[PDB]
Amino acid sequence: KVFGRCELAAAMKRHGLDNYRGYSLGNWVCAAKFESNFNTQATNRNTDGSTDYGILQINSRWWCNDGRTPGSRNLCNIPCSALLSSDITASVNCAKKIVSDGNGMNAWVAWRNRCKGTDVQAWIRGCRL
Ligand SMILES: [Cl-]
Ligand SMILES: [Cl-]
Ligand SMILES: [Cl-]
Repeated sequence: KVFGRCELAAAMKRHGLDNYRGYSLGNWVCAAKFESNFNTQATNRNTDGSTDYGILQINSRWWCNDGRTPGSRNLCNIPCSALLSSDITASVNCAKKIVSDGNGMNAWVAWRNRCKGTDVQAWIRGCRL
């Protein structure tokens, strides 16, 4: 599924991401945009051999099990394939564990480089939330 800008803002708001650990909704929509371009089916292989899955590109090294990331952890206790679904529940719930692990949204390389220090509120502007 490819989400529209506001459709995803509402999906994430409904799932309790708005101001989760102090990260406003704008931050989450911005990260989703530059990580996946709002496509739940996005996959990217890292150089180490792990793969990033879905709308927030959760890494198979730490967070999910894809059966081919050797010696890796599964800290969200989920099949990586559960993060490609048009239902963003697994991605959101696992995202909540990632952002709580001490480094906040600095976990997301695209957020840190393209969303941090910008007017993220613009990513929800004109949405009925
Ligand atoms: Cl915001
Ligand atoms: Cl990366
Ligand atoms: Cl980046």
